[PDB]
Parts: sequence; C-alpha cells; structure tokens
Amino acid sequence: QLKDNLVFSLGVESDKIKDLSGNNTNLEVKTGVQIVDGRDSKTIRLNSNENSSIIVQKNESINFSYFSDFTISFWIRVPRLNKNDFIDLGIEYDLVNNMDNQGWKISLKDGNLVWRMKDRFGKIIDIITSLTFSNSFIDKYISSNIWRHITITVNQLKDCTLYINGDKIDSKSINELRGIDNNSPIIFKLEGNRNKNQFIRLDQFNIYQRALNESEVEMLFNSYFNSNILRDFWGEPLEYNKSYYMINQAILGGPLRSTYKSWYGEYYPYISRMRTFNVSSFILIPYLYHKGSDVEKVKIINKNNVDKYVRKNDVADVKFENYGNLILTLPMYSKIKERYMVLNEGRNGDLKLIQLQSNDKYYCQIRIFEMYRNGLLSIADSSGWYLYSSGWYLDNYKTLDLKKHTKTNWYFVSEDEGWKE
Repeated sequence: QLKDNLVFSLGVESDKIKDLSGNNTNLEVKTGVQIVDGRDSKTIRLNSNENSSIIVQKNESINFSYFSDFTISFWIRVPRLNKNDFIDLGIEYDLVNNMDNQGWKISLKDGNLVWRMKDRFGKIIDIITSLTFSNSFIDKYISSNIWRHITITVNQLKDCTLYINGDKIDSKSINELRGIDNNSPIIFKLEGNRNKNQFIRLDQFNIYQRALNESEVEMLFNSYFNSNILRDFWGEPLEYNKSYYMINQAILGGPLRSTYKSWYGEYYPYISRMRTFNVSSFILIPYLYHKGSDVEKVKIINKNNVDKYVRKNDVADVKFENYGNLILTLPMYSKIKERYMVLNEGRNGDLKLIQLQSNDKYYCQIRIFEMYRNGLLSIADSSGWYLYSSGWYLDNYKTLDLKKHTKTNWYFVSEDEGWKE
C-alpha cells in the first residue's frame, strides 16, 4: 500500500514510456531516448546526446514545497567504471535535474551517486556516496553495471536519508534548509559528462508524497523480487538456452575451464586462478568474459521449461557449449566414487537451481541429487579448484561460515555493453 502515496512512476508499458502511477503526468520523451531490455521487461536508456532526454512538467501532486515530505526511488544501471570515465574524474554530472536557482538533483561523480538539495538562500545539503570498487563492487558500488535500487527520503525540517538495495547508506540533517520548490521541470538527461560513451538505464523512477521510514524502504525494495525467477549477475531474469559465463562467488575473476584427465575417461571442469585487470594502478577489476581464452561457456537447459525464465527449484542441466553435448554431472559411482564433477554426455543424477537466501540475491545455489553423493555444488578448497558435490554443505547449510556460503553461490554472466574488458 506504498501505492497510496505514489504520485509519479516513470517506466515502460506496451512499448511506450509513461507515468505508470495512474496520474497521467505529462512527459516529453525526446527521440534520442531508447527502450531496451531491462531487469523486468523493458527499461529506459539515456545516451550522451542532446536528443536523449525526458522533461516532466511538475504539477500540484509532484511538489517539493517546504511543507511536503517526499521519497524518490529508482532502479539504475550505470556502466562499470572504465578508462573513458576518467575524463570526468572529480566532475559531478547530472542524471536527473530539478535545480534552477534552488531545488534538487541526482548526479554521478567518480563512480558514486550524488543527491543534492539547495534552498532559496543558497543553503546546500548533499549526500555523496563514498563506495570503493574493492570493498563494495558486488553488493553496492554504483559504476558496476549491476542493477541498483536507490531510495532517497526527505523529511523536511528533519533529515534526508539515502538507501541502496533497501539498506540505509547515509543521512543528513536538513533542519537548516528552507524551501527547494521551483517552477522548473524535472529533466532526465546526462548533462556535464565529457565521456560521451556514457549511457544509463533507468526504471521505476518513483516519487511518493511521504518520507518512507527505514522499514518501508526495505519493504519497497523487497516488492521488486516477489516472483520465483532466479537472476543473472547483473540482476536481470536468469534464462534458459542463453550463453553464460559461470562464476563462483569466492573467485569472481576465476574462469571456468575444463581438463581431460587421460587416466580416467573424464573431462573435469575447474575454476582457474583469479584474473584481473587494472583500470588505474589503485583499482583491480575481475575479468568476467576472458576473451581470447579457453573459458567454458554454458547454457542452462530444461526440456520441461514453461517459458524462457529459470525459476527457483527448476530441474535443469548445465550444458558446456564448447563441447556441444556434454553436461555437468557426476561420474558413475562404480568407476569413480568421489564427489568431483565431470563433463559427460550421460546424465547421472539431477541438478536443481535453488535460492536458499532471499529472492533479491543475484546468485543461486545448485543442488546435486544423486544416489550416493547428494550435495551443494561447490569448489574443492592454488592453481585452480575442481567442482564437487558437498554433502556437508548441504546438510549444514544453515550454519555455514561466510567462506563456505561464498563457495556455494554461483553467478551466470552474459556480455553487456556496460561492462567492457
């Protein structure tokens, strides 16, 4: 029932950009704006050209007057920090702007997000997130090419609070601030960036006529993961029959490879040592695609699929595309009794893709069902790490330490324009 206070919601419906709130707010979408594939059907894409903007005239409901609390929320996907972005080092640039002499704006700066309010006396309050790639890449860093949910709550006279993925990040006292209302439109547009390769994907940009509390923001975030679909690394629905790189959470830059062990009759998949590149001397980025290497591409296959989407608890095979006809399985127990996985034409047991955490996680776990070697797919403990079915992790899942939890989480990654290497 957060819908009760929703006065504006920018998204795509039936091939068109609209206000989805029902309020029928008047938008001007210029011809440079695109509609692309998103985290939940289609999303807006803004490019670095003059025709790529959306202008929204404000009305009474969309009001930032001194006597009105409000919340702004949105899904954003910002390309992973790259060398082209360094031309904008230390320079804030606009994404969403309702600033004339006074007002508010949402900006990007040094891979981070800026919220700024300025009142009619020139009083300024901003939140500048201070995330670093090394420490926050996976869960919160903005310039990651991963879908992030942003919430900003404004209780005028009290505080301004910023959230990523339903978690409070920062807050400021705004008791000193007076009015930020103005008569200018809200402009959705990249403005001020010298890196003209920059582009942003933006979805469910919502304005609410109340300041949501911390519990309400968590609930809002959770409401975007109400289905049983699994997710890819970027936060988009996981699909069948789609080429992926498969990655273990414990070694993000470790490429999935395979090796024929002549002794046995078997090909063994393994995670190789972490590969990284430098964007600067101070920032190491993991390779995900490993172009110009023997990295194993995979597809998730299920002849009983109902649509293209992978759902929690589906039984499915992981097919190794390099080989054409081999799947991830265990070897015949009589031959090899150990829990190491091999690549075999012969299906030996069942794989189930599951989510033992919450629906919002962009990884999954993989449950092996086999007569003698039931377990969760993990990496064994180096040069590389073999895949194996862990009975111990399965039976003790709820109590596992962080490292073991990490080794049982799997990501699927597809190439995207917003992640270049």
